Amino acid sequence: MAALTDEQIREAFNLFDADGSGAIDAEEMALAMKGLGFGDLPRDEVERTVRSMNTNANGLIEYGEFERMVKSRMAQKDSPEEVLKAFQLFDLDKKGKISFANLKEVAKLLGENPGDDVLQEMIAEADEDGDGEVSFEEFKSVMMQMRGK
Repeated sequence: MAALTDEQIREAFNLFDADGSGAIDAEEMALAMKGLGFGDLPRDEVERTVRSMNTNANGLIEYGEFERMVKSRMAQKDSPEEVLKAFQLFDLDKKGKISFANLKEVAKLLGENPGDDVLQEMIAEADEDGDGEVSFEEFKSVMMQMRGK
């Protein structure tokens, strides 16, 4: 019915819009994040997010493209338990050795159209585990570490 992600994006857009302005700039986004003291991302994440959402650098951000983008990147990510069970079923064991190609095919087969940046970045991170290998164990571990810390 409803996923946590939905509530997250909903509250976010609600706060940003709360300003009562026709549009929200980067300065406002940073100020809000700081005030809440939660969800503090790096500068690179801010510039990247703005670039993706705002295709045309005109010093303004659209609400439609903003929510649309956020939902796109969020669509790729899923709950911790959901992903856990999914992997367990896909593989009873934990070899952590799977060709990136196979993973891509499976993703596209699911009907998901994530951002290219998420694909290259994902493989890059998982690749750190070894040399040309994709270990889901690494990703999962990272997610858990973040949730806790």
